[PDB]
Amino acid sequence: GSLTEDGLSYKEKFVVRSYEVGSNKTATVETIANLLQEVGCNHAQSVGFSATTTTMRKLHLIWVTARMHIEIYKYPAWGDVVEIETWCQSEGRIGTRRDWILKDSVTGEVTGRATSKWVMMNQDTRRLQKVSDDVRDEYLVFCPQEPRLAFPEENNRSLKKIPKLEDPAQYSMIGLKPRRADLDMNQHVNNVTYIGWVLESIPQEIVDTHELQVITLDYRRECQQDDVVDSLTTTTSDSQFLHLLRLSGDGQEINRGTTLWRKK
Amino acid sequence: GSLTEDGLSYKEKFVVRSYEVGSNKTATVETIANLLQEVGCNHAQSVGFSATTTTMRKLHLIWVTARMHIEIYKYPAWGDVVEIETWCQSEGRIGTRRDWILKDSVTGEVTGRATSKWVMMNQDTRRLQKVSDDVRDEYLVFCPQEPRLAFPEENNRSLKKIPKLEDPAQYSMIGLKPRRADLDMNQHVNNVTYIGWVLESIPQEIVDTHELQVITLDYRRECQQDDVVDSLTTTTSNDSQFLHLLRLSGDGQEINRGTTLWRKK
Ligand SMILES: Cc1c([C@@H](C)NS(C)(=O)=O)cnn1C
Ligand SMILES: Cc1c([C@@H](C)NS(C)(=O)=O)cnn1C
Repeated sequence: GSLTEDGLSYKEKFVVRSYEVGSNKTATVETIANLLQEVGCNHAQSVGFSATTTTMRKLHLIWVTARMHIEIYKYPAWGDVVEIETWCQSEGRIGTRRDWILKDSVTGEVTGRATSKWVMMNQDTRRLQKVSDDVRDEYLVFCPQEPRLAFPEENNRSLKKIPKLEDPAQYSMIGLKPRRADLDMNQHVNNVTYIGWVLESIPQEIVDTHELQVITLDYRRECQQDDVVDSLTTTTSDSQFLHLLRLSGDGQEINRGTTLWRKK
Repeated sequence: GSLTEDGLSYKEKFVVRSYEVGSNKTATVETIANLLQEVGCNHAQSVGFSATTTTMRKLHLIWVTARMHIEIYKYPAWGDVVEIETWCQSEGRIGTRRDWILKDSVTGEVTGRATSKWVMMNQDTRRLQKVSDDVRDEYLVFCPQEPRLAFPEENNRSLKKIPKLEDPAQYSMIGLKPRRADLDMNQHVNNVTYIGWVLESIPQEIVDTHELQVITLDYRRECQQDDVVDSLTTTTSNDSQFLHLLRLSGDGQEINRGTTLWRKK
């Protein structure tokens, strides 16, 4: 991969692997989400990050995902080459945004798009905060200054408010636990695992007859390595579902989300 | 990736990804196992498969792993390029063997090696069978004829018989269940998930202070999508060795047995 000519975005090509695909021989949404993370990490490395900035390391601050929104038009098949372009933008004092565009390397057409909202947090107390001027200055140099949105449309699915699922849920998958492969290099549960857990409560018949077109996920709290999660789903409708991940015991919310599925 | 000059082996280079590494910023054994399977799949595709032969498709037969043996000297770091060479060999009527050699692309040194034993099975009845001459002639043209072993040593760990762990186990991890990401393109549990489940019963302090050097796994039965597994471990030993057992949480039916060897960091 490499930064583009202006140095304000990053591109990388990936060849879809045999273990990365599902029953239709196309990449799962989790493989797509892993690739978005990888191109994001490669972009941060290319522009000098060790994405904590110098000031963030001094004030013990980290970026945490608040929301992830993905829309897939075509899932790349096993052996296909997908090109992903990524960029970040400052959202004033609120936080930052990272966007992605997925393209078929052979045809050049857009096969998917994603957007994510990140907020600042003290890594020890876990308390959220706004973005200060000193931190905004050291990352503005890597962002386009004029707006560049993967989801430009005025009133699109990426900015919709998600309600809290009420008991009883129509479907559920209980007792979900992360294993070591679900952890990142800092021993935290990878954000992609939560996408997997959300999908676990969708019945197999829907998965077998539909393709996931849109997924919006809100992140409220982290699941620790010794935590146990319940995944809850209710049909709200194409089929649309409302989702909720909560701790098995006290019922503490960890995530909420929505999915939109198209008939094959 | 590509077949080598003689067309009897296959090589592929991989750049280690951010999500593929553990706490030390080096590839986990599961990432290594996934890469071994990807290079194996790319080798089968390059020589005309889609590794079911023409006669195998006619007799409804498939290759199934009986044993996997991996030895790692150095785990590649995040961003490093690892080159993996793979080849297959006929083992007469018993089955076939697939071997791998892992190398650091920059230094050229061997950083790991793996070997695996595969047996023929009827896809529907699940009954094992020997390799017929007709099937053997369809894949011998893709194998070196003279022996080529990743583990040549006359008394090596890859061919050791593994005993069955006796209750009570020293350590355990109960109620393990596969999710959709643990399934392959045919909706079967991926073989690499079993490596993960075996490792789950190793205490975190051993993982934090040791590096996994050798893993040998015997595959006895498949875990179905609605099955629940218990992972059991007992220390058998600067080096720590463990005996492992995966069994169904209910009836206690054996699915895998294995051994691991760990070295102090
Ligand atoms: C605290 C937290 C969040 C924030 C952004 N969600 S919240 C509480 O603001 O709704 C995301 N992950 N974690 C661990
Ligand atoms: C049935 C099976 C085996 C065989 C080789 N083990 S066995 C029958 O010899 O105990 C390996 N994986 N699976 C699913």
